[PDB]
Amino acid sequence: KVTTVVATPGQGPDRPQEVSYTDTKVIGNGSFGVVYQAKLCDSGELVAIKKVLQDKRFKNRELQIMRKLDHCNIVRLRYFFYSSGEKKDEVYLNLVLDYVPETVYRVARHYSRAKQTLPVIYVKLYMYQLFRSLAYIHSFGICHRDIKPQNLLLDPDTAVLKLCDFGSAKQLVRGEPNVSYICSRYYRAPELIFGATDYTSSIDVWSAGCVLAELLLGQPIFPGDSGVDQLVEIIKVLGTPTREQIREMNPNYTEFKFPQIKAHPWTKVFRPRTPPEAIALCSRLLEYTPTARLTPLEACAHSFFDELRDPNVKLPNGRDTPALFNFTTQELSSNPPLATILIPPH
Ligand SMILES: COc1ccncc1NC(=O)c1ccnc(NC(=O)C2CC2)c1
Repeated sequence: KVTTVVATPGQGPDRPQEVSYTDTKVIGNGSFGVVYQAKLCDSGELVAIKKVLQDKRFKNRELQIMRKLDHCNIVRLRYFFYSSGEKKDEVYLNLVLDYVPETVYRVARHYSRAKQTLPVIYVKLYMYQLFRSLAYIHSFGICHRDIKPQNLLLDPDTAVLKLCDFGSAKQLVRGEPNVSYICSRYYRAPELIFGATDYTSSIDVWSAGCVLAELLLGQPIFPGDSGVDQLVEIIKVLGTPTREQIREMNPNYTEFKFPQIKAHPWTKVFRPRTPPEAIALCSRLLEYTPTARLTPLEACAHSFFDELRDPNVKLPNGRDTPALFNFTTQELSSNPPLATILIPPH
């Protein structure tokens, strides 16, 4: 019935408290372990509890990263605690996160199975908030490395998006190599596909670009069950990466045989109804050269999102838009003058 734990609050000083929850249901499995849902007895609030085997030598990287994240577009770590259950003698870490009822993945698939497109206002809202969460985590040097629709939480009532699953997230340090095999099918940046170990946070941006494209197309823009098929799909849109473009990602994948194809016009990729600002944003996200891709903040400032900056804009359900402008010094640090655009007169 009721489970009572002594859990450490995610934020502030390490001062644990007796927390009680009930109504436990499984809502997710994964290589990481299990995600439960539960109801706090104190507030009646719903939480997701992510339970992962804790081993054993060092501190859990995900926990360390989530404890220092505080942002309206990032899933909130309310508590964490340790327990048993399964394995025995092996210890588990439980992350107690504020529950969010939907995902971009589930919402997009509703539209896709109805053979309809998500209305562009939602694309703008969701994409903008995704780029904020990225601008934020990148300001600490943290790369998410698994940006995909299922890791994008939504409250359908308020249209707030929250980035989750920091299971793959890492603090990227120049010159310290990182595993190339992160990030999920369709959303992998071409340098990851080429197995680069010196990649940057701009892989998060490529993935976001793939998410944007998918929301406009109603299906993944770069499908394929292997790297070589994805790469073909990318080359069909972007053209063949030059010897230099290859070099800017390549562990020398120069000299290899790539299908030669000229850059297909980006306007021809989407429905004719698709706003040009949407397409222009895509072509600035999905670039071969990682440094040529927009930074998350610059993307927030893109003209595609101007409607979000209209004082008269409202949600289709009649309510107001979430707080889109409460930028901090931290968030703006990669380009402070962009504040002129990011924060509208109201
Ligand atoms: C599968 O979800 C995850 C995968 C990996 N790590 C963490 C999470 N999940 C989360 O962190 C998480 C946090 C808060 N709410 C949800 N809600 C949902 O999933 C509803 C759509 C059902 C998931």
